[PDB]
Amino acid sequence: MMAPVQKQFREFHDRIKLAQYDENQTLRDERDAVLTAVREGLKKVFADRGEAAPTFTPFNQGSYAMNTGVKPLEGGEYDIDVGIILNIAKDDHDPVEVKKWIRDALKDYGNGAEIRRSCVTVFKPGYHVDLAVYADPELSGGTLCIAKGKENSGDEHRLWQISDPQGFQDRIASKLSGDDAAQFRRCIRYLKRWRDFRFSSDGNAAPLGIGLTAAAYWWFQVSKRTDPVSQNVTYDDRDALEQFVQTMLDNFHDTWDSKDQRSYPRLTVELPVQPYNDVFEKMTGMQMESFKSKLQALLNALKTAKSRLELHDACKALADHFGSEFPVPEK
Ligand SMILES: Nc1ncnc2c1ncn2[C@@H]1O[C@H](COP(=O)(O)OP(=O)(O)OP(=O)(O)O)[C@@H](O)[C@H]1O
Ligand SMILES: Nc1ncnc2c1ncn2[C@@H]1O[C@H](COP(=O)(O)OP(=O)(O)OP(=O)(O)O)[C@@H](O)[C@H]1O
Ligand SMILES: [Mg+2]
Ligand SMILES: [Mg+2]
Repeated sequence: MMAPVQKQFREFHDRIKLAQYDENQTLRDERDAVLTAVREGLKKVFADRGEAAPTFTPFNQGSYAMNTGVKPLEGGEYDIDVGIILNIAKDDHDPVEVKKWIRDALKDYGNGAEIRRSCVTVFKPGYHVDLAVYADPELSGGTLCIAKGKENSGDEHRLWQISDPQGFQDRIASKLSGDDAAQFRRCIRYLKRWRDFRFSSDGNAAPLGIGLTAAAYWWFQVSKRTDPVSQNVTYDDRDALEQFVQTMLDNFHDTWDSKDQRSYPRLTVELPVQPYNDVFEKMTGMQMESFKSKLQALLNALKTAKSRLELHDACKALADHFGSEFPVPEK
């Protein structure tokens, strides 16, 4: 019979997983260090304006909130995502200015902050902290809005955009339960490691993380077998990946670009909560074309790894796409 690869996938998962905030004191302390720095820095920033400093409530975001986090490859960075809800009315402030408050509060913290379009990012050895900045729903008419725009942006691109990070997190947590949900999370992690191994450490692959998470929300399906007599359950991560990758490939659509006078294959993945935006929208057509090609190569490898006699060969085919922490037994 063909060599199975489930034990190797579970070993691979053990190597790449990074514990979520609730189980990771190091991440909680690094998060809280950035949060304490912003409180102190705001004291100083606003004593300088004759105004009382604003208060904020933080909340966990991203993969370390959703338990979909992976360890970076050597040289890569961890990504601590957090939301802060300032006690301010959105109609009374420009979003970029509010993010300036936060950046200035984190001037002399670590490697200094940086105002990015959707967050303030502070850099420290081996990780960065992505602070998404929101206005208070109570003071802003009932809705939760994130500060969009950077110092580069014109008036068209400075806005307070409706956002539902807790509804998104709830949907990821609630789609499945128990060991079904564990396999869902494993497969998200496997594809994040594939991202880090086969796409560059620049931001062209920056939307892959959230994109693959939202893709899995729409399209992942469990693969397990239940013995009709013993009721014993075994999971098949290789097959779950094969079905999911094939479904992603099925949803690419050839999309004409009038500027370039050609089509590019594009995968649109809507966020399942507000603002329902295509989380892959920033990827260029040429990057989409490369993404599709690499997903197809991954799919071909997943199929090859089903049909090898030797476990070494099945695992080698997988490690060509998942990298050198995918275990490959000797022949
Ligand atoms: N393009 C986007 N559209 C909507 N929400 C987004 C988008 N990008 C990020 N987010 C929100 O911000 C959170 C943090 O974004 P990030 O890019 O760090 O993804 P992640 O889920 O943490 O995955 P990774 O492990 O790759 O960091 C996301 O989980 C999501 O809630
Ligand atoms: N709705 C969102 N909520 C929270 N974080 C987000 C959201 N959208 C994007 N991000 C995150 O913020 C970081 C950068 O934001 P963005 O995607 O705007 O890139 P940028 O380089 O700041 O802007 P751009 O690339 O458009 O010039 C990424 O990690 C991304 O995942
Ligand atoms: Mg993240
Ligand atoms: Mg991030």
